[PDB]
Amino acid sequence: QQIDLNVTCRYAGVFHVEKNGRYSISRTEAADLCQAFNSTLPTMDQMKLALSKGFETCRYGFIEGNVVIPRIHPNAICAANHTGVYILVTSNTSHYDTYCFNASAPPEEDCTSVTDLPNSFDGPVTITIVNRDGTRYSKKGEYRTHQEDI
Repeated sequence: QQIDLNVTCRYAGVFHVEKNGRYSISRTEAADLCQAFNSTLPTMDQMKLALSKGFETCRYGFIEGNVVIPRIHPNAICAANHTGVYILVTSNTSHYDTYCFNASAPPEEDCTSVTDLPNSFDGPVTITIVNRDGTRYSKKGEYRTHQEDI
């Protein structure tokens, strides 16, 4: 088994994780994935502070309670040109990326590489963390606690 996790810089501890290059994370997998990073699903307040420090993506992802895209610059193909924390209102479907919040991260922008998944558990999957600069870390383990996600 192989899982790739592409991660962004952290902004006030908040970062984005995309699994396997496609929208593929359920709400329960999202929480378990953040836990593997010693992190939690961000609150809206945490995500607003991250936005204010420079965080934006062009991908839907879970926070606690909603699915969002943080936007700084208006772009027609990202969140229908909105700025701010854009909240997904209407969708048929259930699988997105996720955001995670690590309280121990630096207070502003941190673009250093992520080099561990400190709270993954014993398991058979090769999990690879891929940073935007291409640097990679891999370990054998598991993070999904719900059978329905596996």
